[PDB]
Amino acid sequence: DLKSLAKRIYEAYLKNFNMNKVKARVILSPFVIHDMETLCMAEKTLVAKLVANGNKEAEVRIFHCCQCTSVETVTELTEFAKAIPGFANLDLNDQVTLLKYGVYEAIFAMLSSVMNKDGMLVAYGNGFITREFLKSLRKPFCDIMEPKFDFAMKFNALELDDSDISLFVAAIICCGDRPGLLNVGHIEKMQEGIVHVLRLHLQSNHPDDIFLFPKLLQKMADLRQLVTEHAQLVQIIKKTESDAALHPLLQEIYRDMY
Ligand SMILES: CC[C@@H](Cc1ccc(OC)c(CNC(=O)c2ccc3ccc4cccc5ccc2c3c45)c1)C(=O)O
Repeated sequence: DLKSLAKRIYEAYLKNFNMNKVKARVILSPFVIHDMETLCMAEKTLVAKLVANGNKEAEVRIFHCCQCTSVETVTELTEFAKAIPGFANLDLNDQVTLLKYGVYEAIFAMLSSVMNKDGMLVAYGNGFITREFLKSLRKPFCDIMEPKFDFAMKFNALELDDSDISLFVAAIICCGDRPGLLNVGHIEKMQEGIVHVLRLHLQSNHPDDIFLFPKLLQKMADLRQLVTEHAQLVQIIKKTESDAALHPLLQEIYRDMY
């Protein structure tokens, strides 16, 4: 029954997220964006509407694309959350709170799947932007990217697959210590259930690493810190860059988070 639960989560993940580790890897083994010329060419083909004006600064244009991917992932994560035992039975306000505080942690966790030490896939697997090009961007835009790569490199070293990641993301969403929850007790039990499944699955899927579970619990805490830091950086950008507008949805997610 618990082995069945793990599969249900895995199937929901495969059905709700446009990208997964297997697909990402097939592609990585795509138009390359390594400089301004290639960035511009990529934009004209992939996000034509965004460069038809005559346009925002390259850094802001990239920042907008990053935001748009987040908005899309929020929709994917919301639909995914339904296959998690008990989630749909939670109060509507609790579901919203869980999604609000968990989306960015899940985003950076899953972002690792399309990242390697040299760069990352973008625009639904149709592009590959170099890590070095992202580092080249002027401050503070170049500071948004690198920390995510740093986390990704160590996360990817854990060699998790989609069956593991699906449960990890589920566990991230099922967090009882999120601010403003109405029914903390039911959420903690829901959490305990998912974490229990995650533990048994890692034991079965990774007999070679007896520290995998504790390692992942730590990544959960690392993600929370990574997000707090990301939120601060986004705030700095929002105030000091008069041309970088924040998407309304993300603005709502960011509100009173940290
Ligand atoms: C504003 C940051 C964002 C979170 C965030 C932080 C980091 C990060 O990759 C390091 C991504 C995902 N970032 C991306 O997916 C991404 C990056 C850079 C791009 C550069 C050129 C692009 C041209 C055409 C299409 C796309 C689509 C996505 C895309 C690009 C482009 C998202 C948020 O806070 O919502």
